[PDB]
Amino acid sequence: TKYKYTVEESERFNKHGIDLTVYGQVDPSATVVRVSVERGHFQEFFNVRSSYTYYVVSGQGVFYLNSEAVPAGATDLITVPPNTRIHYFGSMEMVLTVAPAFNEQDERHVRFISESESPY
Repeated sequence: TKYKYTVEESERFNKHGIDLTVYGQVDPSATVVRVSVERGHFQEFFNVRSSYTYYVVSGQGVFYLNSEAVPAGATDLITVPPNTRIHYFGSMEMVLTVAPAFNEQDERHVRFISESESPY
């Protein structure tokens, strides 16, 4: 059994202004990924099946959850139910849990967000 996954062996890419680290573990109950963000996630989306739970390792930002501003800082936990519109601005390092496991078929695009809208 493979228990340990490393950053060296992960898939690392930029998506809508964030840097994602996808470790490549397979577990139907949850997908855990790393997110690094310099200014924002410049796209609003929702997921019809999975909750999105962000742990803020470091930094400061603001989530927009169904257009409601939710400030976030280091050590905060942001828990987003399924079918909730999400975007965010900030300079932050985060651990993101998607539960149950992320499936691209469950994701929906709402709108792009102008890069000038981030105060970071």
